[PDB]
Amino acid sequence: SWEIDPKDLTFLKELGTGQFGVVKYGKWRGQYDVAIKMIKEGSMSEDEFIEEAKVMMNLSHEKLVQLYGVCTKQRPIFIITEYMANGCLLNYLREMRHRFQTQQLLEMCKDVCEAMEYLESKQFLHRDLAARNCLVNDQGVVKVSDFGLSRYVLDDEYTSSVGSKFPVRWSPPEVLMYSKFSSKSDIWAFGVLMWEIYSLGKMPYERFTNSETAEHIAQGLRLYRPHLASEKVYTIMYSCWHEKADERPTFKILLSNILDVMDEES
Ligand SMILES: Cc1c(-c2nc3nccc(-c4ccc5c(c4)CCC[C@@H]5NC(=O)c4nc(C(C)(C)C)no4)c3[nH]2)cnn1C(C)C
Repeated sequence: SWEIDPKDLTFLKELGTGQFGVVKYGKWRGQYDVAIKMIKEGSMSEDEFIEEAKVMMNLSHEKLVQLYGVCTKQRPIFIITEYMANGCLLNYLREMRHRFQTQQLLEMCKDVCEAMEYLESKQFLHRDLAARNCLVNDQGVVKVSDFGLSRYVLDDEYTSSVGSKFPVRWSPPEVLMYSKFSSKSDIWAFGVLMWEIYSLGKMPYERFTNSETAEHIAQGLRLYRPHLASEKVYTIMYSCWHEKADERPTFKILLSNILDVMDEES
């Protein structure tokens, strides 16, 4: 059920390179758009991923990038997913030509929140939620990508909290201090993602290094209100950054708050 025949794939364009190597755009059976991760040797705990891929196949939500299957008979292995024509959210936000309205920005937040509420309902952590790990389709809908895959990364620079590739700027204090991941670390990251959306893809804490950011958030420093964010929107993102993890909202509560603000500010 999980296996796709790689001979059914036609490779058309290169999309980029990430933690696991190259990702390509292609067609499945000459017809249907797909994205294809080509997993570089040494980059992934492959047997563990393949077992988990069976669980991931059952995760299905309109705002989650759909896993179609895997190709595991020969190396490199492929991961075949839904193709998102308008690319990575972070780049999309940074293209000033879009001149987003604040209603569109809130809708992007809601798209992600719906995906995350679904994952939370399945007790499934994303673990690296950020604009760089969201994608945009040809209709401008944002979807969440590569949920859970952090577990299978073999690179210590990514995994270690002091590693060069670790997502310090998306991490709550208890992750920076104790590497304590939970639903509530996804909540913190979601707040930073809201901030990224309303900041049109600026780097969080853009004037600090990772090391300085870690020290500052331990001391209680927070991101502050993006120019395009209303007070009501800012209240929602800020609620994600409570020092105490148990005082942070759930994704269901965030979704309810986002919907209320949409109704109030339209
Ligand atoms: C880029 C683009 C698209 C585009 N559509 C797409 N549809 C589906 C998937 C991708 C896709 C997803 C992810 C990645 C890329 C592409 C390329 C960069 C690396 C990135 N990340 C990982 O591969 C990766 N990261 C991880 C972590 C565990 C570290 C989170 N696991 O895998 C799509 N890209 C379309 N246009 N463009 C631009 C105008 C060229």
